[PDB]
Amino acid sequence: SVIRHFLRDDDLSPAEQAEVLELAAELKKDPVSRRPLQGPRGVAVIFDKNSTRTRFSFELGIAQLGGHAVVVDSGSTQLGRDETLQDTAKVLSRYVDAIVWRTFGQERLDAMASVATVPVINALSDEFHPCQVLADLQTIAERKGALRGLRLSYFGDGANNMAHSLLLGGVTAGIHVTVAAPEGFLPDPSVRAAAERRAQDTGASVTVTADAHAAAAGADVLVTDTWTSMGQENDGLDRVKPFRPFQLNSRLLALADSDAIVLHCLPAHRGDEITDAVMDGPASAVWDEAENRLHAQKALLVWLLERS
Amino acid sequence: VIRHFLRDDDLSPAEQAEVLELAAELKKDPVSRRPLQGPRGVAVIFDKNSTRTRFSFELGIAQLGGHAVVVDSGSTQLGRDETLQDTAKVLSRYVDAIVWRTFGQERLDAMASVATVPVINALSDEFHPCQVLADLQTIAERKGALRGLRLSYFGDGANNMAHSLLLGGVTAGIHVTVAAPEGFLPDPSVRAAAERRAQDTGASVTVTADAHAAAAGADVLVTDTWTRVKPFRPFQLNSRLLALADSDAIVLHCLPAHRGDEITDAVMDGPASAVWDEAENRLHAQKALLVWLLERS
Amino acid sequence: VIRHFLRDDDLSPAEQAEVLELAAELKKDPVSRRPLQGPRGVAVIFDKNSTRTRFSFELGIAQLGGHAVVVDSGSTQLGRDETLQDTAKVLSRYVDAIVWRTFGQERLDAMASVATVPVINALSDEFHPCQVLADLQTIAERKGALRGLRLSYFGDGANNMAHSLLLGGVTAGIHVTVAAPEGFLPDPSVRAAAERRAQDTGASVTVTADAHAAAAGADVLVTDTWTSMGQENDGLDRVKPFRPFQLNSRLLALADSDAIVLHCLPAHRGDEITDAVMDGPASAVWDEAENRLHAQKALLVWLLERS
Ligand SMILES: Cc1sc(N)nc1-c1ccccc1
Ligand SMILES: Cc1sc(N)nc1-c1ccccc1
Repeated sequence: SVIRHFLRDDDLSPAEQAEVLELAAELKKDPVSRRPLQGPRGVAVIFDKNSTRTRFSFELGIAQLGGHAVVVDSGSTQLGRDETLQDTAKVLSRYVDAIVWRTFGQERLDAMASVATVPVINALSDEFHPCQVLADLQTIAERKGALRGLRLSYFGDGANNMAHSLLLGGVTAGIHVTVAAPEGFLPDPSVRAAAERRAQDTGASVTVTADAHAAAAGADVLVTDTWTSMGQENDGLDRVKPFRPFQLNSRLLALADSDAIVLHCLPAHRGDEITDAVMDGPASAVWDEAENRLHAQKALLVWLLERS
Repeated sequence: VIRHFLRDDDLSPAEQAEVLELAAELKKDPVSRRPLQGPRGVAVIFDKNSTRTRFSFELGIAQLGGHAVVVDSGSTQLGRDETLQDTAKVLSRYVDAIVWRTFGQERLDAMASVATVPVINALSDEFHPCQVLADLQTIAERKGALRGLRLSYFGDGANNMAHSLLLGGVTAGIHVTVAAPEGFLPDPSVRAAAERRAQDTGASVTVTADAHAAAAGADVLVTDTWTRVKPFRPFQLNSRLLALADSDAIVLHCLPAHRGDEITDAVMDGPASAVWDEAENRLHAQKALLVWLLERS
Repeated sequence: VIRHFLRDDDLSPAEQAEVLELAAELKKDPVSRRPLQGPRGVAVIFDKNSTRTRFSFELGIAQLGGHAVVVDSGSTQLGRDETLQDTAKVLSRYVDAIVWRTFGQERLDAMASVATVPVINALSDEFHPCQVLADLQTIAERKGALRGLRLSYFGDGANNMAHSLLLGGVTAGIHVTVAAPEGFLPDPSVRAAAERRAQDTGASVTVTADAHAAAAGADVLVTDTWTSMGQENDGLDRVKPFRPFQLNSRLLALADSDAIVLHCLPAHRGDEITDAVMDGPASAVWDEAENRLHAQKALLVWLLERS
């Protein structure tokens, strides 16, 4: 079999993504019913930059599949410094059945996947956050049923990993995705083109706008994220002024559908991209969304392992 | 309805007796209780590393069938990247209990007010309640009933072990004496809570600078590292002091020991020392506490 | 009697063969042995981190049914805050074995003098005995019986791999040659221990600066990095002395036509070994890396049974 990897949301076809999301719902109901890693077999969970929350969901999820996660955090020498990335991948492939990697540039993930003989999963990268969006789609389906035809709007920095993955993963599910962002902070053109092509196959659409009011109107799902990642704190820009009109606050939420829900990948900077009232309010699904990282990532691993 | 264990008096006398009985049962049959089978997760978070505390909690959770997710001090501090309240809400979706080594008590209180799973103080600035459960297990297995015994702690009477031996000790019915120099005495709120609890159990609280009188007739003698050190040398737990205790007295020390400061080679390697059994019982007593908290939450 | 594994000759020739046979059995059936079911604990302690060593031990212990408790250098170094003997006595109450990566051999000896459970040297300044068990497992599966094979090691002849290939090699009956420049030769105590063990096994010890001669007719060619991190500030040019000992295609061509090449990794390609050799048909480095898992599990099973 071809080894399957999951480095970006569109690595799954629409039918494959539906299979993974249905498995996520099954695993939420019966969390120890799938044991492909019984043994235990190993899975590498490697952090070029620590993310303690990604650590909880993957370490526990792997264990609930019967496996043993070997967790490497940024205390270790960064992968590729002491030894070529290719050499490390060949050794890892002798010890583990899958490699979960949080890293920076997408080309590093691509390189690992080209040489490893086990599935490689992007746990979080500069360009994409596909496991978060699987958990988001699971959360939306829990609350609203069929995903096809829903309207989702994302607000804030339109070129970050969540904007890119909501575009790609959302249209793969048949969701009409809107990115509301200031000029200068718009989605990468190759990601946007990929999302537009995928939307053709599912009946979805891609919209990019600077009009936050228009993006909120009629939306079923509103999403935001922090405006600035750690790498961007020294980029020289004022990263508050451009985004203030895109804050997810009660006024924005009241423009959406009466049954709209609110998502946010965490961590949240309350008072910047989202207000306490919205985050702690009845439309917020952020805590269920965080829980579903555990279930959606287990489903993905089960699915990749059985295909590889 | 969620029970937490942040200080020794969080357990009533009757509840503490239940936990210590369970600790004895688990020492005999260490994999007979599997409330975390699955595995279910337990968070084990250190704001400052304590390797001894990691071993005992991590293995204990595994022997309950669970998986400990261990976060060492290297990682960004809990509460730096998001509110402790938001962290507690997310942790409560991934794990069945939160074991936390932090500094100030108000951080523990903040986590426990929000988390919907039990929170356990692994070790803090003000209290070390899990160590005192292990100490009480050790005393019981060597002397039987705890009620009425005399325990004396020597040295820094302001630290977490002095506070927890006062509260946990009087909760078990033990007459507790802290022997300490004048600048290093128990916190007055802790001392008062121990005096009140002592009225329920028949116990008592004494604080003195007279190490000789603290040692005379003691059944259990305890010390701890002293951290500038001249004030503690008269409270050194040495052979002279131990010679004053009741026959078959036992010496405890939470470790690590600095041999030649707070305790001598002769006392620590001698026949009264129960320091190695004490260390082993961190594993059993902490497992018992988790089983008990999980059942009531 | 508690059995420890601090240096390669801690096993007799017969005992080493038992461990290597077990390593082959565990490679075939990796979860058939569960001496640590429970789980029981095993301490895995790193005075200096080695992520690649952690993976093999942590997974191997789990596949024996146990739980590895890992301590790395972010914690207070063992010995600083209490005696090593006190720490050994407490660890012995929590775990069934102690795996330790540390520096001088006296530290390992101190731990093992008091521990009531097996102590295993995961990697130290003087020896790397678990790696050589994995090397011997690899040689055996590529060449068959070990007795009488000719193995040559190239590079820094005073490092942990040279010492362990000497001791573990002659324990298996292998004729071991160390090819190294003057000033970088095996420790005399280690060389003498290997010479004495070789008399029991029919093996031999050779130390030479003639890299050509060491490669000629060799069945196994081995190298390692020329510098450990603790040596970077030692004041020596640690490149020019070792260039003649590079494991390159010209050197490999001198060996037996069926020769294999070993390297404990990570490799610095272009220094001690070239891409052509690393990636060519004689290289066994990836199987070697895998066999760390199996050989270490076999060692643990064997020590636990005897302790
Ligand atoms: C994933 C990482 S990161 C590092 N310093 N080493 C490794 C590694 C792990 C297993 C095998 C080889 C290298
Ligand atoms: C292995 C290490 S490292 C450190 N600072 N303490 C310990 C330790 C662990 C368990 C018991 C006693 C000490």
